[PDB]
Amino acid sequence: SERRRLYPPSAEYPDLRKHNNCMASHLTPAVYARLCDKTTPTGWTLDQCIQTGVDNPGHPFIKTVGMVAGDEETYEVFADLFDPVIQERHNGYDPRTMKHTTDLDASKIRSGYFDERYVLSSRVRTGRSIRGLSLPPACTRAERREVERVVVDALSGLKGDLAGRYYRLSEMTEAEQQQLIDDHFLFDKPVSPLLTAAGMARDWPDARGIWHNNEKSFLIWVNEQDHTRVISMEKGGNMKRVFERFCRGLKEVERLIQERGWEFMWNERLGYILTCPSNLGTGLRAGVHIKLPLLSKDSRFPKILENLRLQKRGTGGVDTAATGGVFDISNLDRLGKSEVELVQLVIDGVNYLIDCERR
Amino acid sequence: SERRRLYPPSAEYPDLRKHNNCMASHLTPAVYARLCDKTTPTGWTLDQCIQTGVDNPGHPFIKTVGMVAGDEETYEVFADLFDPVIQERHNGYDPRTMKHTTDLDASKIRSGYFDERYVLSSRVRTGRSIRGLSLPPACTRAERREVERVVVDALSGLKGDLAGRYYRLSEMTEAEQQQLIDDHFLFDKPVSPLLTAAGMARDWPDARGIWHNNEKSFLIWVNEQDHTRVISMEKGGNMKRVFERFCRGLKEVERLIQERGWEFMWNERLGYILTCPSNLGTGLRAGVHIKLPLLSKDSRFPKILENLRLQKRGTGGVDTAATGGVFDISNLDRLGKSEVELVQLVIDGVNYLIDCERR
Amino acid sequence: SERRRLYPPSAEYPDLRKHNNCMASHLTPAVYARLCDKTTPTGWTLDQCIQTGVDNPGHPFIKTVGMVAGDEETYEVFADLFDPVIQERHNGYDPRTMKHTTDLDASKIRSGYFDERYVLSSRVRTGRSIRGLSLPPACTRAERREVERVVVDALSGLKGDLAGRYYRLSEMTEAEQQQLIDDHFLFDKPVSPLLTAAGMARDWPDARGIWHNNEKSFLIWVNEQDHTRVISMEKGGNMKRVFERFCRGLKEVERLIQERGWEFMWNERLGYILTCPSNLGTGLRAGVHIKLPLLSKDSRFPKILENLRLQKRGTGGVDTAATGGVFDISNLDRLGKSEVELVQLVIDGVNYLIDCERR
Amino acid sequence: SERRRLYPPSAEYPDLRKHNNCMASHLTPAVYARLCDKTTPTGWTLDQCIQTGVDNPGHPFIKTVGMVAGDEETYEVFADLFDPVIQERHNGYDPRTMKHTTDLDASKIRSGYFDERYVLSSRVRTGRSIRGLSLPPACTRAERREVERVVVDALSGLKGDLAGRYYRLSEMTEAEQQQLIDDHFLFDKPVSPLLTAAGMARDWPDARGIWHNNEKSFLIWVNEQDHTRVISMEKGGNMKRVFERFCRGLKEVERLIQERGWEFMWNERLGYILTCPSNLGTGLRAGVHIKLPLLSKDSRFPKILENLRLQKRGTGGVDTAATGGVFDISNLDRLGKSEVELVQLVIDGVNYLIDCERR
Amino acid sequence: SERRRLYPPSAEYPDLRKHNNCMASHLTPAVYARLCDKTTPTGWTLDQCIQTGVDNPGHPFIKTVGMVAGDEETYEVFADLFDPVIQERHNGYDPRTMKHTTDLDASKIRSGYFDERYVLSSRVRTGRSIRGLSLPPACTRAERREVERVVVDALSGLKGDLAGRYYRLSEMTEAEQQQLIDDHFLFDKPVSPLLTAAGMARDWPDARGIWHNNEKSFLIWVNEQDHTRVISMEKGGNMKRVFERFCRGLKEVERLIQERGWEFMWNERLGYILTCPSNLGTGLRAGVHIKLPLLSKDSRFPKILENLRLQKRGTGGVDTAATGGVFDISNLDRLGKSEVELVQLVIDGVNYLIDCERR
Ligand SMILES: Nc1ncnc2c1ncn2[C@@H]1O[C@H](COP(=O)(O)OP(=O)(O)O)[C@@H](O)[C@H]1O
Ligand SMILES: Nc1ncnc2c1ncn2[C@@H]1O[C@H](COP(=O)(O)OP(=O)(O)O)[C@@H](O)[C@H]1O
Ligand SMILES: Nc1ncnc2c1ncn2[C@@H]1O[C@H](COP(=O)(O)OP(=O)(O)O)[C@@H](O)[C@H]1O
Ligand SMILES: Nc1ncnc2c1ncn2[C@@H]1O[C@H](COP(=O)(O)OP(=O)(O)O)[C@@H](O)[C@H]1O
Ligand SMILES: Nc1ncnc2c1ncn2[C@@H]1O[C@H](COP(=O)(O)OP(=O)(O)O)[C@@H](O)[C@H]1O
Ligand SMILES: CN(CC(=O)O)C(=N)N
Ligand SMILES: CN(CC(=O)O)C(=N)N
Ligand SMILES: CN(CC(=O)O)C(=N)N
Ligand SMILES: CN(CC(=O)O)C(=N)N
Ligand SMILES: CN(CC(=O)O)C(=N)N
Ligand SMILES: [Mg+2]
Ligand SMILES: [Mg+2]
Ligand SMILES: [Mg+2]
Ligand SMILES: [Mg+2]
Ligand SMILES: [Mg+2]
Repeated sequence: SERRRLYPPSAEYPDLRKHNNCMASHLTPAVYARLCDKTTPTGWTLDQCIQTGVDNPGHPFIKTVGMVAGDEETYEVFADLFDPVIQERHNGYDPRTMKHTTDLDASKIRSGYFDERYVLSSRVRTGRSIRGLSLPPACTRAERREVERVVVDALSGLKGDLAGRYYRLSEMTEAEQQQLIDDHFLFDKPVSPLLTAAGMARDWPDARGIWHNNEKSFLIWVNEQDHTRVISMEKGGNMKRVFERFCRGLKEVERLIQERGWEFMWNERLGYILTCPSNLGTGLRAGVHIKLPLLSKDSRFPKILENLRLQKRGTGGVDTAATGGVFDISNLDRLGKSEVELVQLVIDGVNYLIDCERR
Repeated sequence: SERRRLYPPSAEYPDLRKHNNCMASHLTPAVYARLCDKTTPTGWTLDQCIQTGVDNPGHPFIKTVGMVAGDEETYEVFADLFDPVIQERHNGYDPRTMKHTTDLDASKIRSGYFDERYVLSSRVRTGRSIRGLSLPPACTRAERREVERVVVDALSGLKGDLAGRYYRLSEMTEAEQQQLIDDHFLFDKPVSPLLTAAGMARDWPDARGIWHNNEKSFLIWVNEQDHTRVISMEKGGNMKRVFERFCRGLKEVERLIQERGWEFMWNERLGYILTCPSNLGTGLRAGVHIKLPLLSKDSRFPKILENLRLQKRGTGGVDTAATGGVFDISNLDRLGKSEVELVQLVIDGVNYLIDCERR
Repeated sequence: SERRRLYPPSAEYPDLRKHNNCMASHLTPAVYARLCDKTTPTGWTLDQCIQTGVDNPGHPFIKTVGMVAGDEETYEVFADLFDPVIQERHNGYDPRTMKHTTDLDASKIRSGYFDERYVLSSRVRTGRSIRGLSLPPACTRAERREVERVVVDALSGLKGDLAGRYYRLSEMTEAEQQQLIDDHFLFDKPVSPLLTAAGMARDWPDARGIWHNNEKSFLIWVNEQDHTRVISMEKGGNMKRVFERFCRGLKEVERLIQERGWEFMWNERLGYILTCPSNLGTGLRAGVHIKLPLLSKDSRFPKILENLRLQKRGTGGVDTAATGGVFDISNLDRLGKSEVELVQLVIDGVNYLIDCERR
Repeated sequence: SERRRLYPPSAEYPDLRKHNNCMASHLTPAVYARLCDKTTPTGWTLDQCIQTGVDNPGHPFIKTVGMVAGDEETYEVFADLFDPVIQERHNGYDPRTMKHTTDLDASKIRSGYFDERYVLSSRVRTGRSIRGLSLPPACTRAERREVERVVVDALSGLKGDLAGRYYRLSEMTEAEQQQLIDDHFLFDKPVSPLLTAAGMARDWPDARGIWHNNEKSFLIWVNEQDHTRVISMEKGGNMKRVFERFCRGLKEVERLIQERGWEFMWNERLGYILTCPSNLGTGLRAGVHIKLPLLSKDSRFPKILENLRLQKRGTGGVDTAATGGVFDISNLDRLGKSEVELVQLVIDGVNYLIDCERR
Repeated sequence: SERRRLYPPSAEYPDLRKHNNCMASHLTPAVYARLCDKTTPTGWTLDQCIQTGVDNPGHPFIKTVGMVAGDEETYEVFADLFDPVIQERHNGYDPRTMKHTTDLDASKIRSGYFDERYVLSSRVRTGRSIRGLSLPPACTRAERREVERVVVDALSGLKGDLAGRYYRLSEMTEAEQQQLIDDHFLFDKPVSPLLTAAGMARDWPDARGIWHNNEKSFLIWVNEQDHTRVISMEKGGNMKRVFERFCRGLKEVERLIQERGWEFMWNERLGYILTCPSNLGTGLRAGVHIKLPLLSKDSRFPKILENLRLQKRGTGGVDTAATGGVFDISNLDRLGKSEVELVQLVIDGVNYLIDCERR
C-alpha cells in the first residue's frame, strides 16, 4: 500500500565534511530536505544540481561553485540553495533583491591598448543559452541537435568580416582539432572530473562544433560547455578592437537568432542564464595572457589579484598550471556589473599590473 | 517515461516575416510560448486561433485581423494576444480598461435620408451568437444543428411585417440561391482562403440557411460566418426606415430567443461576442452602395475614407473590386461606439461624400 | 457533475445523402458511433478523417476516397471504417487478410519503350512518409520542419547523375515556380477544396520545396501533399530508363535516410503508409501523356480504361480537363501489386491503347 | 494542451556510426523507438542503459558491452535490447531460451596446481548484488549506504581463517590505499571513461571500502563497481586452494546475509544479476598472472586465446597494457557454464599455455 | 520527485530468529517482499496480519498461529502466506485444493453421554462473522456497533427455550461480570498479549456483550474476539443434548439473521471465515472439563493427546494452567471435517481417555 515509507532526506544527505566547494559551504540538512522532492518541469532534481560539487572536494587551481543548472527553471525551483551560492560567488550580490543591467556598447571603452611586450594576447568571451532547450548538463541528444541547428542556421546569415563557416567536430580530424587547441581556438574534449561529473560530456562529440570567421578573430563554440560561447581573439594588446568586434558580432548573432523566433534565455534578476553559476550575469570573461618574466617578479601576487578581482589561471586552460610565468589573468565576477564596466575593470587591472612590474 | 521532451515553443513559431495580418504584427515568441499550452474548456488552442492569419499574408482589398475565436472563453483564455489586436483593429479602444455600451434605439436617429440618385441601396447588418454553443470556426455538426433549431424556432414566432419562413440551403436550388446572391440577399458558398483556412466552411451546406420576411427587407443568415446575421435592406436611401426595422426586428428576435431559455453571448468589456475580432462590440456594419460616376470624381479617396472611418469594398462583397464606380462604403469600427452612434456617423460621412461630389 | 450528458453520436452524424465519396458509401451510423470517442495517440479523431469527404460530395473528374490519415496509427485505430474503403478503392484487396509485397527492381522490366510520336512524356512517381512524424493533414509546423530537415540532409548525400540542390518554395520567385509548374516539374499551391478541406494547405509555403537533379529527371517534392514524392521524368517514351532511374534513386534515398536513424513508415498489411488511402501500398503512379489526335479516335474510352485499370486525367493535373486530346493516362491501383508489376501493366495498357489507335 | 508533440524517437537516436561497442552493433532505430518510453519501476530508462556505450566508441585493450543495468528489472524491462547483446557477449547463449546452473563446490576440482615458475599469482573473483537495492550505476546515496551496512554487518559474523575487519575508504590514507592497490588488493578510484560515463563514480569515496581477512587471502570490495566483489588471492599457482577458500567464504557470506532477511539478486534465466552484462551468470573471473619471458615466446597469441576462451589483460588492471611479458590471463565467459566448469577450463587453458611455452 | 526510493522490503523484514509462532516458521523474505505492497480493499496490510505473531515468540501453554485476518479478502489477498499456515495448523488440509463441507445435524450423533463422575461439564462452541463488516482486529467503532445491532435485533426474534435478553458489558457491574466469568459464562477483558497485540481490545468494552437464554445453556458472545460466538453449555456429561441445543439455536440464529438481509461470511474453500486461522472451517470447539484425580493418572499424556487430535488447556481459559487435575480437553482441528464428525471424534476421544483412567 501507500503505508510504505521513503528513505528520510537525511539518509541521502551527502558526506561533505572534507569537501571545499562553495556548494558544501552552503548545503545544510534543512535545505536539502526542503528541496529533496521538488523538481523543474523537465525533471531536474536537486541531487543532479549538486552532484558535481559532491564528487569533487575542490579544484587544484581555483575555488569552484560545485553545482550546475539543468534549465532556466532550476534557478527558481532550487533558488533556496542557489541564491546564497550566487551571492558568495559574485562578491556581495544578492540575486533576489537587486537587478542586473547589461550594456554591450564598446563606444564607451577607454584606452583599451596594452603594452604588447607584456600581454601577448587579447581575448573576450561570453555565452548564450537558447530558451526552450535544456542546458548541456541535462540536455538530451535531440535538444542538443536542435540547439546546433538553430545556431548554425542563424550564424549562416552573418556577413562581412564576421563571415565564415561552421566546422562540426565529427568532421574535423584529430590533427586539425589538436592544432586549433594548441592555437587557443578550439575546445578540448571534456576529461576534467568537474565537467564529466556534471554530465556535460555525454554523447561526445555529437552535435558540437566551432564556427570561426576567416581570420579566426571571432569564434563560436557550439555545445561544448554552454549552448553558445562567443569569443573574440587577437594576438596582441588592443583590447578595444577585439572587444568592439566581440560586441558587434554578439549583436548580429542575437538579431539573426531572434529572426527565426528563438530567444536567448534571460531574466532581470540574473541576466543571461548559463550552466555554471560562476558565469551568471554577463558571462563575460575578458582577459589576456601575460609575458612571463615581466610579471614573474611578483611576491604578494594572490593578495593583489583578490584586491583587483582578477583570476589567475594557466596559459592552456583553467585546468592547467602557469609555467614560465605566462599567467592567464582574467576577471572574476560576471554578474551585477555590466560588460563595459567589467572590461574597463580588466583594462585598469592589467595596466596596474604592468605598472607594478618594476623590473 | 516522462523524461521525453516536447518540441520547444520556438520550434513551432510561425514564419510570419512576409505576412501582413494584424496578427503577425503582434505575435511575438514570448506570447506564443506563453499561450502554447493553454486552451479553452472546449479544446480551442492558440494555433487554431492564428491559423487563418498564418495562412494568409494579407487580403488584396482591405487589411485583415488574422485570427478567429472558437467560443466565448477564447477572448479571455487567449486575451494576451487578442487584446492588442482588438485595440489596433478598433482605433484606440483598450478591451481590458474601458467598457462597451450598446443602444439599439432608432428614435434618436437624425436625418437618415440620402440622395437616392447617389446611394441606390441602404442596408444595416449585425450578428449574434448563442451562449453554450461553439462558434462557427470550431462548432461541430451537432452544435451547428442546435444553433439552427434554436434560431428557427425562435424566429418562427415573429409576427407582422417581420413575418416569413426559413429556407434551408439544402432545399434551395442552384438557380434560386444564385438569384438571391445576385440580388444581394443570400450569402455565397465560402471559397475565399480567409474563410476556408479558419474552418468556417466545414460540412457545407449542412445546417445553414436564410430567413427573410415577405418583402425581404429583413433577413437572417443562419450558420454562414456567424451564428446569426440580422440584415435590414431597402433599395433606396432612407437609412432611417431600414435601421428602424433592423432594431425592431433585433429586439423581437432577442425576446423570442430568451423566451426559450437561451441567451446571446455577451460581456461588458466586449459586447456581443463574434468570431472575427473585426466584428466585436456591436457587429453593426451599416452602409450603402453608391452611384458610380457621381463619386467616381475622387482624387484622395483613401485619405478621406480613413479620416471618416469608412471602409470601401466592392458592390458584390468584400472579396470583390469596385467597377464602374459603385463603391460599397460602410463603417469600419464596431466596438466602443454604440449602434445609434455608428449609424449617425455613417449618415454624416456619406452625406459629406455626397457634398464633396462637386461635379 | 458528471451527470451531464453528451450529444449522442447520431446528433453528429454527417448528412451524406447527396455526397458520392467512397467514404459516404461506407460510413454507417453504427461505425460512426463506434469510433466517435476513439483517437490516435497524437489526437487524430474520426471526424478529422472524414471531414474532407464530408465537405466534397464528389470530384468533377474522378471518383475520390473522401478520407485522409493523420499518422500511422490512424489506419489501425480507425480501421473499422478504412478497411472497407481500401478494399473498394483497390479492386478486391482486403487490407486485413492478405499481405503486400514491394519489389523495386527494374531489371525485370520488359520492353519499356513507347512510340514517341504518341506518348510524348514518360513519368513515374511515388511517396514516402517518415516514421514518428505526423502526416501533412495533421502535422504541426515543427513536425513539418523536422521532415524537411531530415529529407534535405539525407538527400544532400546523393552523388552522380542523381545530384542536385534543394530549392525551398520560400526562396523561389513567382515566375520561377510558375515556369516549373508549366514545365510539369513543380507542384501548385493547394487551392482545390479536396486538399484545403483536409488541412494540407496550412502554413503554406512554409517548410515545403523541391529537390531536382541537374537534368531535372529526378525530383523530390517535400511537404506538398505527402512527406516525400519521388518523381522520375523524361520527355519521351522510354519508360524503362525513367523507371530505372526512379528505383535507383529511391534505393539511394532510403539508404541515406536510414543512415541517420530514421525509417520510412511501413507495415506488411499496407506497405508504405501515405495520407490519401488511394496511394496506399506502393504509392506508384507510373503513367504517360499521350498525343492528342492519335488517341482522340476513341468511342468507348471509359469502358476500355476501366477494363485496363487505367486512370484518365488531364495534362496539367488531376484537377484539370483533357483538351486537344492529350490524356494523362496512368495506373489506378497502388496496393496489392508490386511496383514492377504495376509498371509492366501500364506498359502493356498503353501499348494496347496505341495498337487500338487504328487511324 | 496535450496537442503538443514530443521529439520523435529518431530525433534522439544516437550517432553510433564510428562506435564499436557491442551495444552499437545491436541498437537499431526500431528497438530504440520501442523502448524509448518504457522504464523500470525505479526510473531507469533505456538512454541511461546505453549512455556508457554511446560515450565510448571502444576500449583500447578489449571489446566491451556498452550498457549497464540499473536494477534487476532492467534485464526484463529492456530485454529486447539486452538479450541479443548477452547472447553475443557470452558465445552462443540465448538468455531467453536456456537456463543457468550455478555450482560452487570445489570438491570436484582436479589438478589445480600450476608451475609456480610461470604463474606467480592465483586469484578468483565474483560479485553479488542485494535485492531491493539499486545497482551502483543508478543507486542513490542512501541505497549505497544501506548496501554497505548490510554487507558489513553480515560479514562481521565470519569466523576462523576467514576473519578480519572492514576498512572504509573514507578512513584509509592515500599511502595505505596506494600500497594496497600496488599490492593488487584494493581497487582504484574510477577514472576510466567507461566507468565514469556509466555513473559508477558518483559520491566517491562515500560508502565504499574493503574487508580483507588477516592474511588478505579473502577480500570483499564494497561499492566500487558492484554491490559485492568476493576475491580470493594467493601469490602462487595453487588454484585449488584459493578456489576452495573462495567458495567456502562465498557460502558463509551468503548464509550470514540471508540470516538478516536479505537475499542476493538472482533469476534462473540469468543467475546472479550484476551491472555490466559481461559479468552476468556466475560473475566468476578465475585467472592468473604469468611469468613474462616464458610466455613472451608467442606468435599467434590472440588466435589461441580466442580458441581457449581466455581474456588477456595487463598486470595492473584491464585498463593497462602488458609490459615485460606478464599477461593477466583470465576466463572470458561467465554465464551459462558453472563456476567449477569455468575454473576447470581456466586450469586446462593455462596448463596448455605452459605446455606451449616450448622455450 | 518520484526519484525518491522506498525502504527495501528486507529493511522491514521482522526479526523472527527466536520466535516460535507458526507464522515465523513460514514467513520468508520472498513472501514478505511479494505481499509488502498489497492490501485488502479495506486497507488491511500484511504487516498488520503478522504483527501479533511478531510480538509474541510463543505462548506458554499451546502452539499458536501468529496472524489474524482483517476481513474476508485477507484470506485471498494474502493467501500466499496464509495457505501454508492453514495447512500446517489443520493437519494435512490444503486450503487451495480441497473443499470444506459443514453439517450441523445432531440427529446423526451417537452415544453422546459421558461418565458424569469424570467429565463434570459439557460445552460446544463456534463463531460467525457478518459479511460486509470488518473483523474485530480491524473493525472500526461504527462497524462494531453495526455488528452488535445486527446480532441483537436478529437474536431478539428467538422463541422457546432459546429465549432471553442481551446484556451489554457497558451495563453489567464488575461483580456481575466477575460472577459470570467464574461461572464460565462470560468472557474476560482482553489482557493477554496475544490478543492486545492483534488489536482486538480497542475501545473496550464498547459495543460488546452477552446474550444468554434463561437457563444460560445457550450463550452468544458479541464482539469479544469474533463477531459471534455461539456456545451451548450444560454442567454434566450429556454432550448429545448440549450439541443438539447448540445446532438448533445456530440454525435459528442463521435464519433470523438472513431475514434482515445480512449473511454470514463463508466460502467453499474455507467455510465460515473467522479471525484467527485456528478457528477457520467450522469454528467448532466441542470439549469438556475433566475430574482431576481420575485423569491425574497419566504418564504419556501429550503423546496420546496428539494421537487423538485433542487440545489440553486449563479450567479457566487457554491462558491458564491446569491445577488439581481438571484438564479442559477439547478438539484441535476445526477445518476440513464437519461439525458432526468433530463432535463424534471428541466423544470417542474422551471416552477413550476415561477407559484409560485405569485407577
Ligand atoms: N587570453 C587568452 N588568450 C589566448 N587563449 C586563451 C585566453 N583565454 C583562454 N584561452 C584559451 O581557451 C581555452 C580554455 O579556456 P578556459 O581557460 O577554459 O576559459 P573559458 O572557460 O572562458 O573558455 C584554452 O585552449 C586557452 O588557450
Ligand atoms: N449596401 C448594400 N447594398 C446591397 N447589398 C449589400 C450591401 N452591403 C452588402 N451587401 C451584400 O452583402 C453580401 C456580402 O457583403 P459583405 O461585404 O460580406 O458584408 P458583410 O461582411 O457585412 O456581410 C454581398 O452579396 C452584397 O450584395
Ligand atoms: N505523365 C506526366 N508527364 C508530365 N507531367 C506530369 C505527368 N503526370 C503528372 N504530371 C505533372 O504533375 C503535376 C500534377 O500531377 P498530378 O496529376 O497531381 O499527379 P500526382 O498526384 O501523381 O502528382 C502537373 O503539373 C503535371 O504537369
Ligand atoms: N590474477 C591476478 N593476480 C593478482 N592481481 C590481480 C589479478 N587479477 C586482477 N588483479 C588485480 O585487480 C585489480 C583490477 O582488476 P581487474 O583487471 O579490474 O579485474 P576485475 O574486473 O575482475 O576486478 C588490479 O589492481 C590487479 O592488480
Ligand atoms: N468445557 C467447559 N466447561 C466450562 N467452561 C468452559 C469450558 N470450555 C471453556 N469454558 C469457558 O470458556 C472461557 C474461555 O475459554 P477458551 O479457552 O477461550 O475457549 P474458547 O477459545 O473456545 O472460548 C473460560 O472462562 C471457561 O470457563
Ligand atoms: C571552471 N568552472 C567554473 C566553476 O565551476 O567555478 C566550471 N564550471 N567548469
Ligand atoms: C472580412 N473579414 C473581416 C476580417 O477578418 O478582418 C473576415 N473575418 N472574413
Ligand atoms: C486526388 N486525390 C486522390 C483521392 O483522394 O482519391 C487526393 N487525395 N487529392
Ligand atoms: C571492463 N568492463 C566489462 C565490459 O564492460 O565489457 C566494465 N564493465 N568496466
Ligand atoms: C488462542 N488463540 C488461537 C491461536 O491463535 O492459535 C487465539 N487466536 N487467541
Ligand atoms: Mg573554458
Ligand atoms: Mg460577410
Ligand atoms: Mg499530384
Ligand atoms: Mg576490476
Ligand atoms: Mg476464547
